[PDB]
Amino acid sequence: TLSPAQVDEYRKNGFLVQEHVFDEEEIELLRAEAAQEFASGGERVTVEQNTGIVRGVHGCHLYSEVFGRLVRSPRLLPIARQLLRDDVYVHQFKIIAKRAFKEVWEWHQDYTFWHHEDGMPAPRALSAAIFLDEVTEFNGPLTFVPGGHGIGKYSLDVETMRGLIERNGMVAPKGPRGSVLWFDANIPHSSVPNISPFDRGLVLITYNSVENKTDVTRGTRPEWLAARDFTPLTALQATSF
Amino acid sequence: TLSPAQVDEYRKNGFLVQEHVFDEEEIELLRAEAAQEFASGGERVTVEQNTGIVRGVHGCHLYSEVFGRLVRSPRLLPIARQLLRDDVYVHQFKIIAKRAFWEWHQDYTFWHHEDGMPAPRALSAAIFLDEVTEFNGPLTFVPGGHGSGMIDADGWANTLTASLKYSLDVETMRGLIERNGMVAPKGPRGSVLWFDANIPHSSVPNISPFDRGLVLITYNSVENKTDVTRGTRPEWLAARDFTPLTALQATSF
Ligand SMILES: O=C(O)CCC(=O)C(=O)O
Ligand SMILES: O=C(O)CCC(=O)C(=O)O
Ligand code: PRO
Ligand code: PRO
Ligand SMILES: [Fe+3]
Ligand SMILES: [Fe+3]
Repeated sequence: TLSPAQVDEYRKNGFLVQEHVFDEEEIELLRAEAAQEFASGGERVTVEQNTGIVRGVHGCHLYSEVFGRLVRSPRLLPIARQLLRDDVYVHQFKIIAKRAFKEVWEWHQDYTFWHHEDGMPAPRALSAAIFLDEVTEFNGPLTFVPGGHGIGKYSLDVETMRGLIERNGMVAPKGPRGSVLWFDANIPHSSVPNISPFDRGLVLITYNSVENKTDVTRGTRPEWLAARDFTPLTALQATSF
Repeated sequence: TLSPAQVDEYRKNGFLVQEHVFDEEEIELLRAEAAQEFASGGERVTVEQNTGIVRGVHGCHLYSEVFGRLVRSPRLLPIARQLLRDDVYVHQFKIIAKRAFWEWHQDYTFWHHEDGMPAPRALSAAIFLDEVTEFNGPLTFVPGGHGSGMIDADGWANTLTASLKYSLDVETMRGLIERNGMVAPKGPRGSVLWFDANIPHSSVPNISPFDRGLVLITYNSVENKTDVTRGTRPEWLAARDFTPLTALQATSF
């Protein structure tokens, strides 16, 4: 679990980075497994329009043994329970390929899209972005308005951003391969394009509160984008095998 | 004049920043004159291909007295001469609007094919009308990538596409960057970024909600004058008058 000093950097800033949570052997396992999901997700892999290039794949924690364990990991599941003062469930899971010379980019709040088109009641959620590769200034890093979480499609306009940014600034947190970037479901952020010539990968996991579940009433999206099964997640039945 | 350390740095990396060359009042005059040039520039204002968004205005030094003086500034002209080892003239002038919310290229490549520049004995001076940060689309360079070795010598729709023109492929850049890195020089308002005609570079979009301005002056060596028989563009993009630039006399007016 996070120190109280880490919990309060997260409460203050709206995001937090822990470095080298995962080692190179575990990351490489995640990279190989992401390649299998790319090669055999069907409708679950997103492709570009006028190009044949793969940008992402979703839902893998429900079709892959490895990713099912990943989301129940002691380096993830506890921190998400702690931070959300609850038991939690995965709202969505994806693997993003930030391709060299990049996609859709506008400043947003995640909560907004979930609230309307899936049915989240409150911003009682977060995301853990696992860095499969080093995040630098030049490979399109997630970029935040720190403190920002406190709202002729769901993108924040320049007039509101103008004000939000004059007060708070902007940060593009960096980090080595194997870092985790935890960020609030109501922090405003944007993806810069990758002007480096090197592809970059991410695993993005959204933990939602159980008390805070979806209302199936409103939902439009298939299970691999928005989750139907709200069973609390627990650590793997504990074993010497 | 640049110190000997600054010249060597320019020659090694292909670029150099000088901070606070122009004071605040100076920048405001340039800003206000730039806004005039955008409102009156007519066919000299350039617009994005699909969207009609205003990107720049060209050749303003031939039409505005402030800008005609600017290219002769004792803050610029002597450095241009120093670095090029010659009399110089203005090959092109633009004002760029990097709007709130691209391709790796070498400037010289375009100038050689379209304007008849016989060699990369030219440079540009980028005057920061606003702070350059990591978030407002700084010009980004491969240090040392302008060296004569660095890249081995050489489609219709591509050439008609502004953002694609004479752009380096990802395979060329992959090699360049592994070995050399990328660097995005930052600076305060009023800084000047000098960069080589042959240095590979790119500009990320501006994701800040603030517009950002830049005055870009390309100086060329007189001995490296453009071959006018190979020129295809109007004077306000590629100059054909090669009068050596001379210092402003210091006077009471
Ligand atoms: O795929 C991307 O580039 C951005 C992912 C993201 O920002 C999100 O959904 O939270
Ligand atoms: O800042 C820009 O829009 C690109 C400028 C540039 O690449 C140049 O003219 O040398
Ligand atoms: O699909 C999702 O859940 C994310 C939320 C913001 C936009 N797309
Ligand atoms: O128009 C020009 O002269 C510059 C040269 C490279 C791209 N645009
Ligand atoms: Fe997002
Ligand atoms: Fe250029």
